[PDB]
Amino acid sequence: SHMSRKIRDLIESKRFQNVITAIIVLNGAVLGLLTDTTLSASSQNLLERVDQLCLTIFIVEISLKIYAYGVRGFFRSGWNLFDFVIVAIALMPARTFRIFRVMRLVSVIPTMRRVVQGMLLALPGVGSVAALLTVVFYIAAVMATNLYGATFPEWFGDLSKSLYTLFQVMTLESWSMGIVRPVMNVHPNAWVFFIPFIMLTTLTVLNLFIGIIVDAMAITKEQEEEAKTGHHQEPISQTLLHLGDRLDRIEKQLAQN
Amino acid sequence: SHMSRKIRDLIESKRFQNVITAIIVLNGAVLGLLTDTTLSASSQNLLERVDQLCLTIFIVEISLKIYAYGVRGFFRSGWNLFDFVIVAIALMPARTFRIFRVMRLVSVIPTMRRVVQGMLLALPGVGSVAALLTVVFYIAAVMATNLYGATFPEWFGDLSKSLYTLFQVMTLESWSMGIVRPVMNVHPNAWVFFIPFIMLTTLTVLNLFIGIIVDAMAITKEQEEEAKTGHHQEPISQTLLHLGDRLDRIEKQLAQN
Amino acid sequence: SHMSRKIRDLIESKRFQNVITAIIVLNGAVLGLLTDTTLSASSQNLLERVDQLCLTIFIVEISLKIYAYGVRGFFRSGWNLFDFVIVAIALMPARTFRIFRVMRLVSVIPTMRRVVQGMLLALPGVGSVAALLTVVFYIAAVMATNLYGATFPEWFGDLSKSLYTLFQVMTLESWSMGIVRPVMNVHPNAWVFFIPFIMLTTLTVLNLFIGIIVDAMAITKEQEEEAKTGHHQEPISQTLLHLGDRLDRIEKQLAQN
Amino acid sequence: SHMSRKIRDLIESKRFQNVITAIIVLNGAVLGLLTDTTLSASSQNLLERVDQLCLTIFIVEISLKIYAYGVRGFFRSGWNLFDFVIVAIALMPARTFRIFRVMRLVSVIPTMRRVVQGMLLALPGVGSVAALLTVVFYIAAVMATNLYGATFPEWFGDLSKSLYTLFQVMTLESWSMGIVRPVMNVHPNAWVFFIPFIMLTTLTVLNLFIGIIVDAMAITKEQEEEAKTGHHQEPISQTLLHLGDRLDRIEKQLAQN
Ligand SMILES: C=C(C)[C@H]1CCC(C)C[C@@H]1c1c(O)cc(CCCCC)cc1O
Ligand SMILES: C=C(C)[C@H]1CCC(C)C[C@@H]1c1c(O)cc(CCCCC)cc1O
Ligand SMILES: C=C(C)[C@H]1CCC(C)C[C@@H]1c1c(O)cc(CCCCC)cc1O
Ligand SMILES: C=C(C)[C@H]1CCC(C)C[C@@H]1c1c(O)cc(CCCCC)cc1O
Ligand code: NA
Ligand code: NA
Ligand code: NA
Repeated sequence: SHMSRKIRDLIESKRFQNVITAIIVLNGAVLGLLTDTTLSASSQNLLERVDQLCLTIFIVEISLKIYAYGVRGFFRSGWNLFDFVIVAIALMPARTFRIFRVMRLVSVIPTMRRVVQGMLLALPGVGSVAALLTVVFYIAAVMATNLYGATFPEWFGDLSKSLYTLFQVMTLESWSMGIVRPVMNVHPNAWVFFIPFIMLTTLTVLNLFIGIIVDAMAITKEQEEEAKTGHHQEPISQTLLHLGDRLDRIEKQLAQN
Repeated sequence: SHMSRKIRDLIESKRFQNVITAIIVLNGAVLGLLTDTTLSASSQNLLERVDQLCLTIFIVEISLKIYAYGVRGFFRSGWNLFDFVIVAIALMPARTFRIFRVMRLVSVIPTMRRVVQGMLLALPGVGSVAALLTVVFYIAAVMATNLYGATFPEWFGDLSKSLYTLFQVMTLESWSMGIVRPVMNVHPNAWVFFIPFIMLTTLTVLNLFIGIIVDAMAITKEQEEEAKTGHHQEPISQTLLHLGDRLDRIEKQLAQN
Repeated sequence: SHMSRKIRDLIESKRFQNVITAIIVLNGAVLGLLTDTTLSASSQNLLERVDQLCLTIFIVEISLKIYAYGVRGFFRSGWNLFDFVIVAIALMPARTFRIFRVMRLVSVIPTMRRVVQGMLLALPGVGSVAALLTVVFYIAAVMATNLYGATFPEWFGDLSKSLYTLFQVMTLESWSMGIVRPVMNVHPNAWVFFIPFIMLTTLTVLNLFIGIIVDAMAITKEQEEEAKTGHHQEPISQTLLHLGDRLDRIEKQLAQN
Repeated sequence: SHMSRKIRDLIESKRFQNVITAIIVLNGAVLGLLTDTTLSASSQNLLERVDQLCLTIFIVEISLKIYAYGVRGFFRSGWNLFDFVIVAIALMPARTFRIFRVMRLVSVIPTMRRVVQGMLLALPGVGSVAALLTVVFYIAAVMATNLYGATFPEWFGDLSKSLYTLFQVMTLESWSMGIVRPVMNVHPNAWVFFIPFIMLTTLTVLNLFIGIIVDAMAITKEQEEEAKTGHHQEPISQTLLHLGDRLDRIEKQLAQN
């Protein structure tokens, strides 16, 4: 099929990506201008028409891809499905957050798409650290609700309220002037609860963050190498393994020969 | 003993771990529901019955382990002793924090158990940094108590009070608007005390945290490798040492042969 | 040209750099003294005369460089152009920030100039992470303006106002006591907006910062090596590549010979 | 001299260090107890007598060292001079901070002494980053004093006041609710000043901190190795250099032989 192959090659061109990137930027600029509550009716109609035009250009773009690659081939990519959901949601009249269309900058620009991929692929490796943090938060929230809920109902009156103020305490935001000094006026030993909670959760959150950053950076760096040269660099352990194999080949020809 | 070996293999199965994991989750969910002060008497009785059931299932689980492995073999593991303490404490009627039973998720799930092990084994390596921080805190607290205790008794009136507000100052929480600008109204040179205290303690705490995270991550990564393949990767220094040994063997067969 | 070569060698001397460094420090000290609103008219005239003298010394210094290196040779350096802009701006009477002349300490001291160079050369490598953060900020600001602008106009009444309070929220500054608890009094589910915003942006900002620091440190370390020894250290991958080439040369002389 | 050699070996024993460590701890405990303003006269006299005893034990300890090693040999160590200054300052009656005697725990315990040594030896390597931060702070303080000093004299009325509130702003402490939103009520564009100041200084401070931590950890790790085994591990570049030398020796015996 020469027509399908001319469309797929048009889609894959740098100028097609640049034109779609320009329409995403324009659509996001009119949605940002539409937040201004002082616009005239004519200005609002005008900007809403550019939003309706921007959306239809994405509809033509997506339909072109579903014909050039096929339904099976298009929906086999997570980024094509993501783009399809964003544009198909707009054809649902009864949602209300059109600005999420600017996320398509991530899916459309490959260098930005590799940053997200690296962050997503790094998440499984830190799953046990995230589960440990989740476990500490849950136990702390139950303890805080039972200990301080009757005396401090706005902050600890229920599990949800305790989870919220423990997240604020973990971020160090007014943890002492705002929360723990007011609580110690009633419960003088409360520092025994909150100070170890802060020590354990700030250490665990920083471990979770560093674990993601280190892995994500190395994954994205490997993905960038593959996109440019077709392959990525081999690990230092594999480089030293191939040297050992070459050393054993030389050793074999020294005892025999 | 075929009975003991059938029980130990039942205990070590993935489905036994999955059922115990489900009971820990259920027990934690009813303890969290029991924080709600608006429940009916019947709902409270109902949830308290699920807690009593969850506890007895853990009693059967632990007793099965003490019979399949033996008293010496069971108590030779730090994680078995930890599980035993958590369940045996519940049989002590006169404590009040049943939610600590959710910590058994760490001991029961091996990937979570290796995160904790890595963090614990990393603590000795940062002991001198933690002692240095402790020494700075103690000296600062004595200085702050003597300098500001009479003028600012709520924050520095005693050693305990000074330790608490120096921990708040180290976390940067309202250190200036809340503490040091009010103190400089009376003691204009107080910034000479508090600014170097913040510089030294935030640097030392970050060193302590990074030291733990780096070591803990590498230890847990080695422990994960041993659990899957039976062995961990050798250090790069040991890889280069074995190459030098192979180089000397080739060198020996070049001068002689 | 012996005169041009004697001037260029005078300019390149350590004592010329030390004298210019002293004049930048003196100029910055008089500009700092000139901030004091309690000075006498004579003291102000005196300090303003030292500023006019300091500026003319820089004019002689720059003119000497433009004659010893030539217009093409001088303006071929980004640091010479930067120095020229700083001193030429002062000859524009109608701007108002003479203290920017102290930035010349960075351009004049080579070790400080290499720290900046390392930070600047690290920026392209983190461009996709910075663009991702920018995209999240923009989407969040539009969402916050539409959701909270009518109820909270001081913080979210317009796009600019929302960008500002989201930057404050990302820095964790009074995010809960100051912004999100007041907003949840009207919109109880606002935590669904702000807590994921904080999680995503603090992770992304830390990734952006670490990415810059790691690259900048390695670039500056390579630039320092080149300035002292004429060359920098080769990467470990290139060291292992040259060993493989030497291994293949030994392998060639083992099968043939 | 058998007497001098028996004293030096007594001084260098683990039990002498343990006894001096116990006296430093005891001295610090009585100085902390002496902060309590509710003690009786007899309790104060009692604790002050233990402080006078603790000091004299350090005087005997230091005098023993000056006789066993000699004046030249003792004062040739930075840690011996540091210990001498701390104890000799106490014999100066006219200062007031005896708690600084607890710093001797760092000088007396070798593992703690190596943490400090690693941090001190790391400082020269980050000197250009610290100078860059200092330069940004100075320029910002002059700009802030001239821009906001007349309208906001408590925070920016003078250079010293501006340096203080810029350090608070850099630590993110109430930077917006406390400082920049009150300043933007008068100067609406002030965010153009403060937001880039925060971006640049938090990045630079984190670079300064990471640079210290990374170097200090590696230096202390090398110093610990030398103290235990007499030598430290060689760098990976030097390990690969010795392999290249062995490769050239094998290459020499392949073409000739
Ligand atoms: C100074 C503070 C508050 C920081 C920096 C130091 C440490 C060790 C950790 C702190 C931290 C938090 O406490 C919370 C969050 C948000 C985490 C959202 C996902 C769970 C990020 C974060 O870096
Ligand atoms: C921005 C802040 C406050 C952070 C991030 C930057 C640095 C350098 C250090 C700061 C910090 C603290 O000051 C205190 C704690 C709790 C330590 C509990 C165990 C001793 C964690 C923490 O990361
Ligand atoms: C405890 C806080 C606030 C810190 C430390 C922990 C994390 C993960 C991130 C936080 C952070 C911010 O949220 C914002 C800025 C300024 C960024 C300006 C350029 C975009 C620096 C910064 O380190
Ligand atoms: C969340 C905050 C405030 C932290 C963590 C994130 C960053 C990037 C930097 C911040 C920071 C400061 O702004 C100031 C200090 C004290 C420095 C004293 C010596 C100059 C330590 C510090 O870690
Ligand atoms: Na903070
Ligand atoms: Na705060
Ligand atoms: Na605050």
